Amino acid sequence: EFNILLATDSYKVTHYKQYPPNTSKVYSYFECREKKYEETVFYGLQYILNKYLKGKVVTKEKIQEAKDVYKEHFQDDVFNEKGWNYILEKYDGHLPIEIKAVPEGFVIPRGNVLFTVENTDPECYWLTNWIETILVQSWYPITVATNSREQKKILAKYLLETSGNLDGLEYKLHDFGYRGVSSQETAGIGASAHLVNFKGTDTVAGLALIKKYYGTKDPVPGYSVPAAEHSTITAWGKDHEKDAFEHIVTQFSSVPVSVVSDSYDIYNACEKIWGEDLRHLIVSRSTQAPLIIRPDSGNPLDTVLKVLEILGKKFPVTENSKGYKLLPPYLRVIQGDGVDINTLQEIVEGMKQKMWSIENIAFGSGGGLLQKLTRDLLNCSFKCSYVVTNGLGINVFKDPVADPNKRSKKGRLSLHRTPAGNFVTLEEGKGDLEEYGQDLLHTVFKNGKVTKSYSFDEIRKNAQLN
Amino acid sequence: EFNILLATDSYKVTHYKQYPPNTSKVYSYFECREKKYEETVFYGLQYILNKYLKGKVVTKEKIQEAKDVYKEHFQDDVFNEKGWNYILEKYDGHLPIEIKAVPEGFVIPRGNVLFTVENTDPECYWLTNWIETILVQSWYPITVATNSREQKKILAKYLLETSGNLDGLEYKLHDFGYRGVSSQETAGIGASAHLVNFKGTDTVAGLALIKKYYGTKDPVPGYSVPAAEHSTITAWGKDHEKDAFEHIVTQFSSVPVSVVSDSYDIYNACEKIWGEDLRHLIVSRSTQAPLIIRPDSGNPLDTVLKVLEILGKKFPVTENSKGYKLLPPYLRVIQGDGVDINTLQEIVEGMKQKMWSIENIAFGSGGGLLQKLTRDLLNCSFKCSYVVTNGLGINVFKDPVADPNKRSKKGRLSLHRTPAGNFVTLEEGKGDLEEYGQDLLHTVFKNGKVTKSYSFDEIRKNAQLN
Ligand SMILES: O=P(O)(O)OC[C@H]1O[C@H](OP(=O)(O)OP(=O)(O)O)[C@H](O)[C@@H]1O
Ligand SMILES: O=P(O)(O)OC[C@H]1O[C@H](OP(=O)(O)OP(=O)(O)O)[C@H](O)[C@@H]1O
Repeated sequence: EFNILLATDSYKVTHYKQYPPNTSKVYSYFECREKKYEETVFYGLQYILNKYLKGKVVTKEKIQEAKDVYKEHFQDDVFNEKGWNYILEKYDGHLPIEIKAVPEGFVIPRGNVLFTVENTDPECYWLTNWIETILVQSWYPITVATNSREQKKILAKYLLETSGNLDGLEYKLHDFGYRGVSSQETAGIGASAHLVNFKGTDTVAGLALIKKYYGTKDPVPGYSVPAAEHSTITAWGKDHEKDAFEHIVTQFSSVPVSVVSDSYDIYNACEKIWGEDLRHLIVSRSTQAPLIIRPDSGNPLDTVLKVLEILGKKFPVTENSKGYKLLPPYLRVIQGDGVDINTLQEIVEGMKQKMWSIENIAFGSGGGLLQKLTRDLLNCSFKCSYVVTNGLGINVFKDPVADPNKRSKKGRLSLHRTPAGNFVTLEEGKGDLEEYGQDLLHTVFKNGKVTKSYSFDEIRKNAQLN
Repeated sequence: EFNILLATDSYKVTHYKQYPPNTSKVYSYFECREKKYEETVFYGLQYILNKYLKGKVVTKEKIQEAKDVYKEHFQDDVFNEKGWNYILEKYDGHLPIEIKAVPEGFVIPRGNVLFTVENTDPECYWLTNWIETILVQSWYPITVATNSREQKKILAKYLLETSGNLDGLEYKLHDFGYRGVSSQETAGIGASAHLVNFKGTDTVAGLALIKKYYGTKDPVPGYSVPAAEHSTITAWGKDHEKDAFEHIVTQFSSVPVSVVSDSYDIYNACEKIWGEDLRHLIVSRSTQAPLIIRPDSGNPLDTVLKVLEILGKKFPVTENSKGYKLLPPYLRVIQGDGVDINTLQEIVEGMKQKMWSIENIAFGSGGGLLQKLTRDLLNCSFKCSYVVTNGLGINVFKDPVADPNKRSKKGRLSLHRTPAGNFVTLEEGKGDLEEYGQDLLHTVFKNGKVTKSYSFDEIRKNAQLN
């Protein structure tokens, strides 16, 4: 069972002895500090609130467990047993904390407050930053959701330019990241963050998380199709790639099927096997059930172009109203190797220059989508901005001399729409002047209860492209 | 409840209809493919076997749950209900799988078999590659352990050169990665992997994982010390940094204490506050209770060197037996900002050139230690190498034309010691010839049971530096 007393950075166990005496309030905030990612999707907090923070999170046994561990960990009894016991006795183990957050799915420019944390009981001044560690981990679903949306922007731009519409955009970037992430829990979190923007996923874990923590009107938030891997092709033996190909497309004749084609020779597979030997099984396919040829090696741009070049000469290629080449509806290509935001841009641009419609191509991304991201990409940061000491509120901040970018905000914070319809974070409690509209930060957690939640449908709506 | 039927890549649900008819055996292996990072620490499989793979992992409820999810996920009844029911009825939900692996903590050159997977029942040919996704996630603890060890190699080289010994090496790289990782589960896995090489950690989750899945003779595998953060300094107010400093060091006067000193001006804090105003509280401290000054901004190397020069002028610096400058034992520095394998090397080399002993410095790493790593850093891959179809064993492999590095191994595999005492992976069942010694892989999993285990003490011993 999870223990919140053991879910913090070790040194935070010693911080209750470090704050100024007579401190009754610690007030902190999360932002993606200003530095290619000018706006961020806020997503993932509701998961953390429900799974880890809500209800009775302190028990008699959990306090003793923590006390025993930290005694050995520090070689000293520094642990605040008395502080945690107070929470157990007075609030039945419910956290006297208030969390206010911008609605999930909201797209917010960098350098704005996204959520705030404060203690609601003066005895628990130390608790605000105790939970920094668990809350800051929201950086990940935020960053995955943001990076995924930015890739959608690129896909949208090129799809619209090369085809004149956005049909099937929500299926142009497929999550292949399950094996390439660091854990089962990460897989589910990351997969769900991608599903804010897209509907194609192989990371099943993401579906259960959305169902449990967010909810959607549809039975499932994400979908997939039958697909081959190298084991299902190579198990037939090198001399029998054609038989493997034939068997798989015949098995999945009435649904879309993706078939990895680079086991031995991708260019041979497209020209000779797909383009000649088994052509008759491809041209007879439905528009609802295309063959999706999947290269999986070589230079991503060069390989996609060569594959399209080969297929264009073996199958009846048309030219759409924008003047771009289009494969027949029963045949498509998915690039699922070496795909990240940079190579995605590189491929669609190379395709456009060679006059190929983005209709022809879909993308798959694993590590690039769910793993090759850090807390530093969006400068995700949690800092104390306000304390009450001796009954007086003081605006607090860091401002390192050698890095002005690390300067933090002062005082009590609020988020507002500007008259031109942008966003502004007001500092030093200036939001109380009512010069702007309503504070966009809403109480989502208070004293052990989740007070406002959003469905996954609402989140998708909020995170739409312009 | 974790459901193994929902813990695979979506397309693997469709693979039982893709293998050649009358396939009785699927045999696959894991390696870190060849072409820094020339050898890998094998760590983390035991965790996966115990948490996810062992015992009764199939129930009737879990089969129905998966059936209903995949029905909506594929918009089709492609899920292998009968295959999974067979396992439940015949084996009481235990996986008919055998896994052979190198001992954990073992240091193996790239391009060698690390573990193999095969089905023990002909009916369950499809199960071998079903569990690929779960098992491939071992890339992460392997990569953390390996990258951590490579950093220890760098630290050892410079500590030995500047001081003449390796005292306290195991405390020179501290885990700060809790908030910087993608999930709670990743935090535990990654922290445990770092603890294979070092003993300092702030990521508490790592302790419980080790004690549950590996075990150590000591009460805890990892330790920490009291330390300040920006909130516990800045809360005092801009004009009261000295008061913050004084309070914290006097509260923790008998243990080591780390104090972040860059809230407003790092060079002012070192020269005027530590070096003048509070010098009397530093020079009185025990050798077992040093002040550890923590810069946290600016250029990592330039800041460390400037901090050291400042302290050198305010404090009684000595010269060690190797001719390098050494701060008094009550005074140390920790650089915990922007630390990864590359910048660690830069700092210790830069220190050496300015004649500063590595005794003076410790490092902390967060994202660089536990997050900024991917599956392709060590080329971690899981591939089928051998199948039995129509009673005949067939050597299986991929060899893509445009990437010869992606070529996989053929047939039944075994790991051996060479006459010169190195490692060799023999292919095509050639290990049966016994021209080398016995196969060095052990059966670690068979038919739902963990059959071989290693304590965390064994692993640490296996993974030590030469
Ligand atoms: O973007 P990524 O994180 O790489 O994930 C996508 C890739 O992962 C799989 O490769 P596989 O597991 O066979 O690894 P390998 O290609 O390195 O052998 C799959 O064949 C995709 O090409
Ligand atoms: O190696 P990393 O992943 O950066 O983690 C380590 C850093 O994290 C903490 O800063 P904080 O959480 O305040 O982040 P910030 O300095 O970017 O605000 C700490 O002060 C370290 O500098």
